[PDB]
Amino acid sequence: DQEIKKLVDQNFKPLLEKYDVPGMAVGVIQNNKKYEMYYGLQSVQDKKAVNSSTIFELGSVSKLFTATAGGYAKNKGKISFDDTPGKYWKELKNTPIDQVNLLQLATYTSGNLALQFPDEVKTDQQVLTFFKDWKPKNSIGEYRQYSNPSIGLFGKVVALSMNKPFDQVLEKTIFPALGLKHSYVNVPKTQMQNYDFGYNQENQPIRVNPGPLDALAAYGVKSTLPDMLSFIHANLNPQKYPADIQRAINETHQGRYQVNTMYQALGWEEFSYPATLQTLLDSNSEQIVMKPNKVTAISKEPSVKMYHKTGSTNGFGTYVVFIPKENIGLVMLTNKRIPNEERIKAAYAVLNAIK
Repeated sequence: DQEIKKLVDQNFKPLLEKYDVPGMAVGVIQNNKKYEMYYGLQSVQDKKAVNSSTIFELGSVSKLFTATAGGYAKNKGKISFDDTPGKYWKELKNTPIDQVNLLQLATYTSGNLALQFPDEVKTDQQVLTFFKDWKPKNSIGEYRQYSNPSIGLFGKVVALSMNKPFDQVLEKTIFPALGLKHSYVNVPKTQMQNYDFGYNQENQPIRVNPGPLDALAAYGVKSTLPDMLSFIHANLNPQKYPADIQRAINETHQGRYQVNTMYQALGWEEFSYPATLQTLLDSNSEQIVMKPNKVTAISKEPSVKMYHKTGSTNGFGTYVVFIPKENIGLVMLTNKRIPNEERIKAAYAVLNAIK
């Protein structure tokens, strides 16, 4: 009786006091039934409660939507994952980065792209110059190094293949196909009352830096708890959706290579299910997140899988996880970052008790 509420109150609610988080939204979906729990405030100053309309910055969870957009384009034949960027972004033809293919960009294996652009790369024109000046380092395809530039280039190519800027790819094609009505790249004026600053580690209000427009594909999406639960629902139960978006979602579930106990899918990290808590924590280790790691081609993909993704901005935290075989998933959104390990542990405690 009210198992989900009790588990969320036991495992997530104490994190607000522990880390002085102003507001948190936790959603659990089980057997196509969505449970939403909210704690605290969207705005400390205004005393406005965090609610089902509150818009949160997703940080790197934005990459799940870029991945879905790439899967959408690929299954309509608009791109091949074996293509290179210069086929679509013609000012990259005859450059060294035109030896990297789109799957390698989407899965962080170009061999010379770090977590962030250099600090001086602030505009899209500087982004293009950066890619023109790029030269290889490690063997292409061999090393995973988690990278915002890498995804940003993949998203730009996807947008070019769809004859629309990236913000419109998501806002006009992908979000509508998923039935998401309050997810945004650019939050409109009519929604600004629902989109407040997040809070930094000193509880000072802070908003994500726009960065060059190409970085929106890496970390620029904002969404609500009900929309994120709908997105999990689409990942668990795609048959309710348009065929082209079913194929896009399916594309993001296929493992592309292995690193230790993790499989890298498009956007999602993938694990054999059941996964130990330690396996899930290891996916967030400094070694995996910050360093190049040699990849291994998949022999046999696990027959039963689960998927997760963390994301943060300076003022927000996100965690999403789903388990097809159990028909369950969970989303956590906060307007202050908390350690990724706390998100993963709390979600593990909830989902493992509702099996």
